[PDB]
Amino acid sequence: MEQLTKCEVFQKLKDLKDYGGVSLPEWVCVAFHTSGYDTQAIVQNNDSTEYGLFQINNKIWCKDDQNPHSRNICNISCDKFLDDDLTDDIVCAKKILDKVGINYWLAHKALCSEKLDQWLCEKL
Ligand SMILES: [Ca+2]
Repeated sequence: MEQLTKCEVFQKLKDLKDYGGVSLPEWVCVAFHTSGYDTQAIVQNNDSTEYGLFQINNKIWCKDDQNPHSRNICNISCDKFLDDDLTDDIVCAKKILDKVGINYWLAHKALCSEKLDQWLCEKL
């Protein structure tokens, strides 16, 4: 499935550090919580399909073959969230945080806004 390690994720999400006030360790927690670090995760939801590490949906954020009617706010093909380069994923994730907040990923922010030191890559 191509799952990354916590340390790889910590290095790859660098550009999200403190964005919107969300610390890097919290972003790593969000990633593990939503996809378990699987960059190729695709999940069928109630009214949409979610793609990649950040599980971005094809109803509002990206466009895929299933829903050509996507508002495509991130202006990108969803399959672009299934590869190993997290750069476009991150650009779209910032747009999601900006528009709908951390609740896109967390039922409750407390899930990842606590005991943050466990999300820091020790070998860094
Ligand atoms: Ca990508």
